[PDB]
Amino acid sequence: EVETFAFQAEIAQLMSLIINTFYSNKEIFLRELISNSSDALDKIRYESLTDPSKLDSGKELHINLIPNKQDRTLTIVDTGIGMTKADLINNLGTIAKSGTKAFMEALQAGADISMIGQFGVGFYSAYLVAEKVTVITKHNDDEQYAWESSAGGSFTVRTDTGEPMGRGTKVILHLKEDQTEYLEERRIKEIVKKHSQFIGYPITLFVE
Ligand SMILES: CCCCn1c(Cc2ccc3c(c2)OCO3)nc2c(N)nc(F)nc21
Repeated sequence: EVETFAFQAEIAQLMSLIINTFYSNKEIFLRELISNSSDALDKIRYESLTDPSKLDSGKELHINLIPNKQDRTLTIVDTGIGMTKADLINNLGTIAKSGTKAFMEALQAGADISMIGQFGVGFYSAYLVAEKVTVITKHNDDEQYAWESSAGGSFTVRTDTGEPMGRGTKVILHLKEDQTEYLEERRIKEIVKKHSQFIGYPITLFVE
């Protein structure tokens, strides 16, 4: 059974802004998702220093980027702390609300979209290149869950009966028809070299 939630109005407004505004530098969506993955891996690495059983769901700390041109998808896979249902439904919405006012306020005054990360809300950049995102995530104290959003001001959560994932988050970007460049290898590599070269954890770019 699928549950359907409305986004806070502010969120739904920022998703509309990112989907409507004309801005060509779409490629920063990647370094936002990787930086998010980086923060998540850093959390589980810290938590584990005082409670070693934390990495029973998996010791390896890495990011994968996985492009599939048959599915039209780019997947940003991490083995970080993951996300609870509470996070999905309630708390990321709660954290983001302040983030969105600030960003929005900075944008007249002439800051830009590439600066979204500075405000705690770069997840939403995905919607620069993805017509839907699906997020698969598993945190230790909790089940694995599938959140999905085509914007539209609603998002779903379900329990995921899919391939169990141990601990972490998969960001499945279902790309817009004209965004397929983000499935080439030479594309993904340049962007990672440019904006993500110093991430303290291995990033393996899969080929097809
Ligand atoms: C806002 C920072 C925390 C949430 N978060 C984010 C940003 C984010 C914000 C809002 C989101 C979302 C993801 O999926 C659904 O809605 N990425 C994460 C990740 N890879 N791993 C963990 F452990 N947490 C993540």
